[PDB]
Amino acid sequence: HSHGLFKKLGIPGPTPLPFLGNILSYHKGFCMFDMECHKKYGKVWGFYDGQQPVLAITDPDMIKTVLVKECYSVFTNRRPFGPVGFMKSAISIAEDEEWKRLRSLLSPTFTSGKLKEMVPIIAQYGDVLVRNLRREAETGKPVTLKDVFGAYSMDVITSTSFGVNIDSLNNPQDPFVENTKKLLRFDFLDPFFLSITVFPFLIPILEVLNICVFPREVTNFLRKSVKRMKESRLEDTQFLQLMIDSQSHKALSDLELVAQSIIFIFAGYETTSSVLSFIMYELATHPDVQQKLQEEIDAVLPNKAPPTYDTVLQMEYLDMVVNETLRLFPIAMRLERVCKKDVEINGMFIPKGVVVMIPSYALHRDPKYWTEPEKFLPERFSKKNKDNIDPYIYTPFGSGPRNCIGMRFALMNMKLALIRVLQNFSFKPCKETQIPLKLSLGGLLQPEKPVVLKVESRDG
Ligand code: HEM
Ligand SMILES: COc1ccc([C@]2(c3ccc(F)c(-c4cccnc4)c3)N=C(N)N3CC(F)(F)CN=C32)cc1C
Repeated sequence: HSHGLFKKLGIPGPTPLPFLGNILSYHKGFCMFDMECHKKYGKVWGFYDGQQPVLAITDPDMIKTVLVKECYSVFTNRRPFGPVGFMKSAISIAEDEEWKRLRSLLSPTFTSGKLKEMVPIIAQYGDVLVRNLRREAETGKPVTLKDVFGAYSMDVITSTSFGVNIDSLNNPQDPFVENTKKLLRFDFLDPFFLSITVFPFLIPILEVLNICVFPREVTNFLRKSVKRMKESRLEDTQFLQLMIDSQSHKALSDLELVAQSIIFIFAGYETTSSVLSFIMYELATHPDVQQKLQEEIDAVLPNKAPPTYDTVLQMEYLDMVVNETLRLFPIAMRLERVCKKDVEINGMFIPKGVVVMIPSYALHRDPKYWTEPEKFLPERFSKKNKDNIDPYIYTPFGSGPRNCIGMRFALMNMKLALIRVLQNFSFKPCKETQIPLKLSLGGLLQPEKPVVLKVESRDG
């Protein structure tokens, strides 16, 4: 019942209730709680996720020490959630030297050179995305962005990792499509996870009953799906193909190889489509930003020319529109690290087992670093204004050795989708569009109502 930790230390924060802690304050969500705590407590504050003491830091020097400097020795592991089970072998969940092994062995997969070879693969789905969005625009009916971008994101992740050319939108009942679509992003403010946070003693009980956080139906499917394509489909000798090539400390396990595949699908599907939905909302509400972006795409690629690896990186304003969307809408919301030993960083003392939190959303909207944070201004990320942006304040893909391994991959496929979509179409606010768009009160950064926009074809 550790509740007098921040009182003894002299760190401010909200008054905790027995057993529950400060979970009642989450009725507004993770984002609204951090924004309110940052304004009344200041630079450093502490709260309780049931019985778990969580310390939040906002100083850039402290963030650098937690994420970059004292990473390998002190802040190596993330917060342990519900009954993970077999999936404990996944890069994002794995802790200590186990993670070090999986990081080094999976680092050459996300190289700049290997990303060039992945470019023509996701390019064929860019045409498919345009082909599918054409029929939805020809009708004149309102277009649901998450379904269109989701279907695109679904066939992009499956294609990069062994065959599966399957048109996800036109084939919604394919064994691969339907099962991978069931992989729902974990909401940590739902009744299940709230019970796990308040009662951590339930985790060993659920682990012995084989009750897993990840759905049993999909995990059993993907394990046998990966097993058959590795052998039965391609037995003849000449992300999955890159992993088979890798199969100091190697020894890649077949069970671990399955866990890594589920993670790339999980991180790929839900996140890419959610960011792509947020960006198109901002481009429709600001037609001047959309026109300027469409003028830049045509300047680099004349007469609807297909994009390439070197072409994507050349576009300045495209990067500015992506960066400003991720600024206003960081899908991660928070950056957490567990303190393993009693140490002190930049004067501030950190005990043991205390979850060190970095409130990305709150820091991304801090008036001390951003001029008019509520407003969407891509001009912040221009060659002249980019110097003013602190790399430890703006963290959409994190920082240090435990940062996003697929940040270059996610950016590449999102921009490639944006290029094709804006080359052939113009986006305008529909009759039932929420202006201003209000975020969900749950544990997921997504809109309250799905983003619906009227899509007009660029001269059919
Ligand atoms: C819009 C797209 C994405 C965003 C905004 C995003 C964001 C993040 C963030 C904020 C983290 C946490 C880093 C930290 O704790 O400091 C993270 C971790 C990670 N992301 Fe992404 N990510 C995205 C897409 C992806 C994709 C497509 C992949 C896979 C190809 C991926 C794989 C990972 C992995 C494996 C980690 C954990 C790294 C580790 O513990 O070593 N992410 N991502
Ligand atoms: C596939 O299912 C998941 C696996 C790991 C994590 C995540 C997580 C958190 C935040 C994130 F931002 C991402 C993420 C999302 C998209 C791409 N890459 C990483 C994953 N990874 C870890 N270690 N934890 C422990 C936690 F902090 F208690 C809660 N959330 C996470 C989240 C989910 C949904």
